[PDB]
Amino acid sequence: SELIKENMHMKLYMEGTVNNHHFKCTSEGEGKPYEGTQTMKIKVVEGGPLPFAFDILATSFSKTFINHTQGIPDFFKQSFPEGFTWERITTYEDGGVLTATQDTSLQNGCIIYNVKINGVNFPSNGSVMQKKTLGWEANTEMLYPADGGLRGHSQMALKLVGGGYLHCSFKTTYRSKKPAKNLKMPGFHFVDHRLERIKEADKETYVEQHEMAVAKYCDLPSKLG
Amino acid sequence: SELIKENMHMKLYMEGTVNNHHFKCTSEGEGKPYEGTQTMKIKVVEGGPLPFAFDILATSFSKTFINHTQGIPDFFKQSFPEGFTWERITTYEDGGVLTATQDTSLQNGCIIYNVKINGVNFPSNGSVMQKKTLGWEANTEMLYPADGGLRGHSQMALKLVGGGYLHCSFKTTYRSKKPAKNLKMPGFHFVDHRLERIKEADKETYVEQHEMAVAKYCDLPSKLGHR
Amino acid sequence: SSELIKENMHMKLYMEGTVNNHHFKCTSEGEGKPYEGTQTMKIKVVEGGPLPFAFDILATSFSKTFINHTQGIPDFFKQSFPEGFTWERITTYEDGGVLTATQDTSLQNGCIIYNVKINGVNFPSNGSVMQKKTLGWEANTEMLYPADGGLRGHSQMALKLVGGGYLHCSFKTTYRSKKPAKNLKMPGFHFVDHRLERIKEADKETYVEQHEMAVAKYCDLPSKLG
Amino acid sequence: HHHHHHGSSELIKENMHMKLYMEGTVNNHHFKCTSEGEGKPYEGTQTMKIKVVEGGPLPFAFDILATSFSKTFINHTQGIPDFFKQSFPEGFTWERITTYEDGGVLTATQDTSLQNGCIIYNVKINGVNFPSNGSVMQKKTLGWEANTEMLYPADGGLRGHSQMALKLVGGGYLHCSFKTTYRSKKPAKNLKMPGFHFVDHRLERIKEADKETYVEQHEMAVAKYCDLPSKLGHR
Repeated sequence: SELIKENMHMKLYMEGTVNNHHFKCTSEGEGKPYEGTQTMKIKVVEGGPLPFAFDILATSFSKTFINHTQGIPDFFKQSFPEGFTWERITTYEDGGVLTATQDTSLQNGCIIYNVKINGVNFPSNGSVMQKKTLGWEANTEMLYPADGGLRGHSQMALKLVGGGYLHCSFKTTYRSKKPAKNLKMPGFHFVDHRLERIKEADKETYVEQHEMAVAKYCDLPSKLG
Repeated sequence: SELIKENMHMKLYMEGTVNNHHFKCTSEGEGKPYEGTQTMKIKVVEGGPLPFAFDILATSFSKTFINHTQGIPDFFKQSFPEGFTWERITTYEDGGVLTATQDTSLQNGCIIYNVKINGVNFPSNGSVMQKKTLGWEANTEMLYPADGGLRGHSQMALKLVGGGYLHCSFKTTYRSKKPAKNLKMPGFHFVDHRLERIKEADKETYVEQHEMAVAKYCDLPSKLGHR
Repeated sequence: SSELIKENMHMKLYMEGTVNNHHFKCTSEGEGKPYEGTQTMKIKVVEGGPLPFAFDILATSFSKTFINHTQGIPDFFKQSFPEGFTWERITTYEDGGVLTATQDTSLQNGCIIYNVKINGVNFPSNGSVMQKKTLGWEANTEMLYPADGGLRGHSQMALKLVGGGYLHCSFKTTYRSKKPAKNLKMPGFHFVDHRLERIKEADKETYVEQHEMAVAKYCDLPSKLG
Repeated sequence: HHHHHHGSSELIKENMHMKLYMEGTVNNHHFKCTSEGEGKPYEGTQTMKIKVVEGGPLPFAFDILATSFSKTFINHTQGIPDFFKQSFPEGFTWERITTYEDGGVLTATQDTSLQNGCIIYNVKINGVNFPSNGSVMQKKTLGWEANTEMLYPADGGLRGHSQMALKLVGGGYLHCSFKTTYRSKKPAKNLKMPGFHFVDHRLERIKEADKETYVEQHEMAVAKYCDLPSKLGHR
């Protein structure tokens, strides 16, 4: 994947609505695609300060930055120069849902993200609308081919002020802009993620996030096969 | 609201994405707000023809047109001149999800809708993407106050070619732009809907829809004297 | 059309189950008017009482023969006798609890007989159900059509809470006849309006009387199409 | 510091046997199963030999019952407290609902006890709405992939969240997820609760006979924290 260098920059545009609060964000980032690490610096540029926890947006800000181990084919790095899209719905156990659609392209050496967010039904006294959340635990995504692309299933735990967790889960479809004939698809595998907030300011209108992500098989040996 | 006359027109703009496919629609319509009937004439103006059944968009194109029976307060008509919003997620039994957020306003005597659609994960070879659908049956929405607005719960049956159905359900929150103290909130009630397609052309890039909607209580007697 | 189902019928029920990991058994006796769609059941918790959860979560598990089928809608349940029928259902509450139930309905010496198994899980420890903050169900409208070799129902119900709020639940049911499909006239798409009410209680909900009225009908609104 | 290996759960030996009784219904098909097994509780490995003793042959894929047949056999690494092994002699329960993407649901409740040195399981199954033409009722499934369960305290016990992939005849997968609550019969004051952590599982069918009325299953299960470093110093 020669177009994806050891170090890459990214730029992002996001617009969305959560319940009926409209906003726009931009971000600039850098990372090491083959090491599976990256940092994004994010600005809320319209609609700030947001009345909901920024944590619900965190997964919507970068699939080229996954260290693919154990010979697992890399759906995302193979997709350049054409790029790829993703689409996702996250459901929170207390009723809120966050839907996101995303385009990833490569333009003059910079990876470009365009994201649309539609979140609905977040409960008025829930931790998200009360801004009583404290970031995500690590998680393991489970992936396999489906629907002409790559399906992901994830489950994440959101830390709460006062202790304990709010659960969510999401279903993602990643779609390449290359035709299947020109891709080596992975089989069933996992991606371990640790998505962290490293800095913030001004009531979450400035946020820095770091992610480490590694594609791998399960640690445990198989009796069969 | 006296601002809502016995006959009203509406205009709509919509933009969205379904499974990576971007599109825009506009529409014009007319209806009888107190009688609960309306017709909208819809154009796909960008991104057409759509690669999915237009039926999944039908509920996203009008809450001021509900006949409120039995004295049930009308959350929507009371909200003018300020207007109201709605937000919704529809989940289909085969994996698709259709999220929508909407703004309703009143401008120069015309009701104005602005809608954003985000649909994801519709199965690639399923009924929606293969255009095997034939419109909706009637349904009964269940409503009550929640979350600082009015909560709706709906379950609908989409007719399929060959005679079956595809199930979906949705959860809606309707929010007024008037403060709660200036509204008479309804209690628990139902709205019966019949949302029908009455014309189409050009691979569903022109569609006409009619809806009738009537708010009511359950008319079965109650041993406990409840509505 | 269904000679075995008389204007007045009696019922007897046995139920065993677990909610979270609390085991219990119930019995009940009832009577109703199958063609008028009304019935009353008098229910006893006979093992495992008092229950640590609101009895409201069990209400829908205690009677499909008692629905007034209007407008010519075929009656899947009354037609199923003498062989009888079964139902299976999962109810999901918005705060995480789930209540699964499977039921057998038979007719024995002129009495309708119910055998029910309940498995409820993950009800939140400090939630409305375990803290007994519930006040019975609102009315509701079930939506039905054939599927999976039987009759599919979809329901959504609102549980009243102390203080005036609601807890939502929904459920999916499959009703299955013990008659072969060839010997049944299947209904098409239709609704059943229900009003399920508690009329008496004693002894920390270890004695409960419930009444239900149920009516099968089409939507009242006219169609432009068809 | 305890003086002896495994001093924090002495009734659980390095080798243990188990016996199980199960009864249930799927759609409205009633059945009963029994099983006997053995495993190495601290190593996280075990094998169960299962018989369908009433209601066989089953008209649905046995794969949907696989997770209902053993929490004492998890290798807890990295010092993670072992909720299950700590719970003896009193034992523990679990309760779970599994939702399949094509509409079927499999609910299960379970009691675990220790009787004369043998671990005893009593399980109740209630499965509903499995679609008539789905892979489960058509018996077109081919066992589970590995998975990673996510766990943390909640509801006075230990919450688990799981997502699994069921291999299908012809290729591809059917998705399910489940939510579990594990509950100790010891009071909270006598337990050292773990924090947030993961359990990797690989649940495999190693033998079957007579239209799935005899099945042998092996499982390996290992509790761990996420491997990856944390910029914030978290586990």
